[PDB]
Amino acid sequence: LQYTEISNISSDKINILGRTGKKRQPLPVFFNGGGVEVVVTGSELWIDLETDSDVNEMWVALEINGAFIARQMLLPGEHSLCLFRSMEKTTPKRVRLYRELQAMNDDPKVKLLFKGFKHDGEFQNVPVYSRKLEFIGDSITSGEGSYGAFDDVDWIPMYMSASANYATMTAKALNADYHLVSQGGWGVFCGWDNDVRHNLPSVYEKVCGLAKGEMNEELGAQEEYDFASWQPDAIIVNLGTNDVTSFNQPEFLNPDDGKTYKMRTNTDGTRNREDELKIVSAIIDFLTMLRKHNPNAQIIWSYGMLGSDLNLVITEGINKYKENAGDEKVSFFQLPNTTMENFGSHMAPGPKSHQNAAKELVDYLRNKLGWF
Amino acid sequence: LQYTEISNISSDKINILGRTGKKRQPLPVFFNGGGVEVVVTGSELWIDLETDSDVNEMWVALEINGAFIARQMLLPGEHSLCLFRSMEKTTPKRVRLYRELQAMNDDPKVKLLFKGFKHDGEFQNVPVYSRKLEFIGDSITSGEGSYGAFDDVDWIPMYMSASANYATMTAKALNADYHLVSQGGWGVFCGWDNDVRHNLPSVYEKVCGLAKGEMNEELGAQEEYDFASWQPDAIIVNLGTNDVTSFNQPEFLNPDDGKTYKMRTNTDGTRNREDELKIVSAIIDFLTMLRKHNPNAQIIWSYGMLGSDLNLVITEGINKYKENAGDEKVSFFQLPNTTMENFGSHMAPGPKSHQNAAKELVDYLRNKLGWF
Amino acid sequence: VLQYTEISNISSDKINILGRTGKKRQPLPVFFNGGGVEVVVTGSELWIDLETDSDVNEMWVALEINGAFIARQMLLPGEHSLCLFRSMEKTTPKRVRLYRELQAMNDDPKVKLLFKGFKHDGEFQNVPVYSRKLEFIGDSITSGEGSYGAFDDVDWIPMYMSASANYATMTAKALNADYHLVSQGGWGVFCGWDNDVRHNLPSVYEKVCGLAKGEMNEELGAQEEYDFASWQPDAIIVNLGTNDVTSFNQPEFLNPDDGKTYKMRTNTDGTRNREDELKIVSAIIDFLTMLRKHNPNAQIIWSYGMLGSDLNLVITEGINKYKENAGDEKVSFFQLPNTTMENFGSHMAPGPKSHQNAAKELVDYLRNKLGWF
Amino acid sequence: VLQYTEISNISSDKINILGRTGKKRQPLPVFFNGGGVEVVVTGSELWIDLETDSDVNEMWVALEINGAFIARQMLLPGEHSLCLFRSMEKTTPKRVRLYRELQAMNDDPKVKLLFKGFKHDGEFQNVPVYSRKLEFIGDSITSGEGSYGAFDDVDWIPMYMSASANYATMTAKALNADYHLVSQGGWGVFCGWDNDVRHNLPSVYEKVCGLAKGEMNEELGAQEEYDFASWQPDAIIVNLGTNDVTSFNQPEFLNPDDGKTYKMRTNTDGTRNREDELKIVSAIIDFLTMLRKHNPNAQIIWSYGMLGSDLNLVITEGINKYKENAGDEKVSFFQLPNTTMENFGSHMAPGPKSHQNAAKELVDYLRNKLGWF
Ligand SMILES: [Cl-]
Repeated sequence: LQYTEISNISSDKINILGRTGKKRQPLPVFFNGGGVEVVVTGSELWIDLETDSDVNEMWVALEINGAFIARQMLLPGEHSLCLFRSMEKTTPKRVRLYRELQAMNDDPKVKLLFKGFKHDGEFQNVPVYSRKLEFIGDSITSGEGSYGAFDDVDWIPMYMSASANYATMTAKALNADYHLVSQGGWGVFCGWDNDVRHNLPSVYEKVCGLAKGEMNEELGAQEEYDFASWQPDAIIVNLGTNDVTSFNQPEFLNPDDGKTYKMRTNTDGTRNREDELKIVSAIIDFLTMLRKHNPNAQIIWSYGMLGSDLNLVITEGINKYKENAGDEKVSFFQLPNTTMENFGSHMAPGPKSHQNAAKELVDYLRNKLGWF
Repeated sequence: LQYTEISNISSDKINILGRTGKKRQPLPVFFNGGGVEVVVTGSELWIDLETDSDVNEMWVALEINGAFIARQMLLPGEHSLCLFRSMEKTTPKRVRLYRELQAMNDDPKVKLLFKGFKHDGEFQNVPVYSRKLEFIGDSITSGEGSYGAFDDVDWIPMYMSASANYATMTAKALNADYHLVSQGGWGVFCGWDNDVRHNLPSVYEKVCGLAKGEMNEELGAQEEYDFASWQPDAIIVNLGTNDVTSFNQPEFLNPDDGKTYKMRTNTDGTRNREDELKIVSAIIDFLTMLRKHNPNAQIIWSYGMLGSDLNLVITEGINKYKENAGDEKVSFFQLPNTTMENFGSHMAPGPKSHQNAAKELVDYLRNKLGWF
Repeated sequence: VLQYTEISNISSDKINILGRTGKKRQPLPVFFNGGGVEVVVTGSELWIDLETDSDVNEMWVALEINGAFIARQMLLPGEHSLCLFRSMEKTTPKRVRLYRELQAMNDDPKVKLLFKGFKHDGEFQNVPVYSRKLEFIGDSITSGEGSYGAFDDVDWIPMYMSASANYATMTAKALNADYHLVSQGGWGVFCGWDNDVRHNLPSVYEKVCGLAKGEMNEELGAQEEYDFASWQPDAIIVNLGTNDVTSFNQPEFLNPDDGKTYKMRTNTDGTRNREDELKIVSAIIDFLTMLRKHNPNAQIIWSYGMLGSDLNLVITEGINKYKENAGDEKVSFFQLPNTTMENFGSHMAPGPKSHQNAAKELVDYLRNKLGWF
Repeated sequence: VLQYTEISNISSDKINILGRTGKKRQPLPVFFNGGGVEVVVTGSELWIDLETDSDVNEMWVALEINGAFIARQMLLPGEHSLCLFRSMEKTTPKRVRLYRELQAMNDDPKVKLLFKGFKHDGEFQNVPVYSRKLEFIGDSITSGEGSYGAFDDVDWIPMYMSASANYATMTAKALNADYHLVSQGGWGVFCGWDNDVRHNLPSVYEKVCGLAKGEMNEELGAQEEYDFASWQPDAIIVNLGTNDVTSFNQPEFLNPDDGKTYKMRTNTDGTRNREDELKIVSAIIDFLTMLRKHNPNAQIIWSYGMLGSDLNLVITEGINKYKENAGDEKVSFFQLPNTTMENFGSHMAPGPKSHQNAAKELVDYLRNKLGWF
């Protein structure tokens, strides 16, 4: 078995999935859905990697020739994972290994690093994905609930995935490279619990803004992301579910400034209009940010897998943004709602809901981008 | 066989479906989906009715105990249609006979009048539908393309229906009374061919604004509708498809004022903003009209079965209206797009597309109105 | 104005007659469910002139244009001119299929449907040539009894029967095949559901329409022997056995024709009397012999299971014993999917979804069996 | 501190052992695909200590928590401590099922999987009592070969086989039933797909695990006769015949054990040699006798058709001949739905959707046959 470091595979012979920064060796795998794809001959292939964690252990999934093969947790330390063995030596196999767990904002210990491969065969040219999609979202885009029984409720890694996920289903159907940028419970303006700090726009611009602390800083997570190096055809923004929820949740005491925050509902039962306007402003500002870093991308706000109540607030944001900016490449697309037969665990979208949403999103993108 | 005129069946023993005016005997059936439901014992039931037409003949459909049984054309004259025969005399049968064809704005001859029933059994109490839904739309709500082969293109009655139609599927699922108000090719502001006269708001307030001419005037179609007599829980507005289309269609020379009308697109390929604003205004004005006549209804703009490109212009209208009016009972719900496997005739939604849209709309209404 | 063309004056190239026909050409008697005509015509307008008669059991028909369901209606006794299409674009051809929704009625000597001619402003064009041909033999499932109507409906009347929503015509359509339907609700391979030994399909198989009886039907030519040589199917689908199974759990039957009572017995533990099972086995062997005699080259396929699969072993016993003796390598068994609680129509019979499921599995089978990809 | 509890030290009411077991209790050998253990435990954390060995064909396991698929992975030789869950809410019980994905391997004396015990901070609670019991006997279909992997994949290796995506475990799960899987890819009721006459399921049925050979397996207790009285199924599902039919189209086999060549012959007209069919018929009769001997009360259901139905008449001939000769009223035939082009997995075998479809039909059948509504 030859050993080849990940950074010593020429670009035509590896697809790196997910946002990368300056660190090439070993390769930090920052986001859910991030990882590597290679095409190799030979009988045997191993990946050498390193992980660390405490409460939230790492999970990875494996696909060979586009088909789901394996999924498992990895506990802290050095690992040598066998990706395949005893295979016919002359046949090339396409191998994709990716992270199942989202980046963890409040967990500075959790990491996954790819070092290299042990192999008896040769690396071949990988498929080239000219089509690129970025997905920005909350627990739905982290695939929380995509595994696990209906009544399971523990907030732990085994229930989250990129392997059963509307975003990766969509990218696969369209033969597209994809980036996932997501955080469970977070909104465009505030988290479901009224936590104003927990908004996606605040972490969007760094390599991985959701990877904090000195270790992640050494990994290059807190540097500004090189947007010019990876420009998506479309940016799918699945946010708002948590912003809606906050209106019905208790006030949040912010330990960083001592102030309390609450999205208010009137004695009328209706949402406080000033508070809706905070979401609208957050949407205008985030769309501005997205456009600044992605000059040519079609921005598509795609929302509805867990209710559609923020439809009008979202489109108010898009409309006000596009008028002021003269931006003709921002759209709204409603995703299908998760029904009783289609829930996974955590009262979240199950695999069938993810599938339903992907079918509709793929149809929309085929027509919008002319990807027939 | 006893004869009972339609107006001589007590209200607890008949459900009249669709908008009615001053004329009660015989009963004019102005709209698609309009007609009657009774429940009768006996071996045999006939309905006596009158129809007239020229180019566009009448079509009706029959359902017994909720199940589709028959569909046929009716040519001009008096008819006696046998609804059932040779049945067990003691068992009650629920019988629903309704019009498959939309009102025809440009056809003053077409009509359908229900006179009475011939029956050996007795009329029983009918189901009571406290739930009420109004649907306002274009050819989709007229069910154009719901029947016929994929490649059929002739613009004739046989391809239209209430029998295979998302609106009636939705009402049936929710145990609701329904009214359909629809016209193929028409928009909220203009027809697909830029015909500014062809807008639904212009015909909304009359008993049947789309039934014009001397004969229809005698039927009471051009009198103002008594909205207080039938107040819906929700109003589903499926308009905009034809408004978007007009942007890519040649100018329209209006014979009523000699002026030409054209929804313009820039050399940019983008829609003329001033013309978009005309649609926004028409939407604001129409929502005002809807609220005036329906003070308590949840108004739900439901659009997307044939593309969703007007999503933002529609929601701009809804948002500006609701801000100025202080109206908290207006919503937007995007319907699923018709995909290649789901077209009917005329490149319009087939039965499967209607089914998919109904599934999503029913789910939406259950949550919105608390109809679990 | 519209031209009038008598049905018998349309050249064989410009009309497809669906279903078994006999000596009578003008007017054309339509004997069986799924029977009728297909033409392809230009013009704006098309009518069919026909005659029907009936008493308790009124005629039903259904109309398909360019392969799509359009209409379905009752027809009461007398002369009719039915408008099939109107106000259409004159230059474009339309394929028009009008067929009978109601089975032949064994006990009813009055019910009939006769096609006389077409009124048309356009021209008849050449019709599809169906080299593929399928015969379906069965009971109420093949009569599509329950394919229309609500779950709780029980009245044994015509409106609930169809060829328009029917696994057999679904199968024929998917495969681009001409089809013949020969069916009778409640009948078995050996006896009816009610133990009536007279109500068996093989007994009526050989005549033009053995199920059309009495003097009126005799003059229409129904009781003459059918000319099997004129229409040879690639496969014969035999959906029988459901009623034979049921008879074991039904009261004895007094036969008014011989005064004998007949009863398929169950043993005290609840299983079928073996000797009575053997009677069904014999009936199957004999029917397979009859089928092979009139159809020397057809693939015979016993297709059963839409309302339970309990007779599986008895059916295959009949097929195996028949085949071993005859050296017939063109007889097969294929199990159809059972109707589940979500897929019943009226009369607790297969609804449209069950018919669809069965047709899907049957179409797959036939493609592989016959080389019809 | 996590408690360690040896598997043999858990009271029988607090553990469900899935799959055939023999004399060896500590550690527990898991012989068959679908075999493993189920416990219900509180606590934040659970590990299983196990040992595996293998050469060419490495072990695969799958994990389900509260009836839901969670994980699947290979296991290379040695002792392992596999964490089944962690960081969970301490007071809530979790049902945990860990089972073997890989079939018994007839020609591989090294491959094994032994369960040693659990590490746990919580307590074992009483497990579900499965009164319902189903045995499945079959070939690669019952081994779930092709249930994972891409369409064009052909390598005959463990990663493509499963009990996690398998019509048998799907059926058992839907019916709240304990299950035993006894299967071997390529094997028939009479001979292997390659005419190998030694490769037949009946020859390995009677031992604890006849497919676990060699000294290592002999020590694990695999070659002792199975204690059938200790686990009596309500029904035995026999999915065999696919490889028997295939052999007719395959080259002759030189048997290295006796020096003779074996060939199921096909006639020049293209049909199967009858004498050779009769060998399958006899094999079926003998096997049903074997099944009845060790399972005097079980409903035996031959369930066949996921990869073609060409042997159905030969199978039912075997069943009918057995049934009449023995007076056995509790043997049935049920045809499973064929895998279509959209539903293939790897190896041109049934993919997950086909397994699902087959389970749907089989579950309906079993609900009706056994009264499990
Ligand atoms: Cl259609």
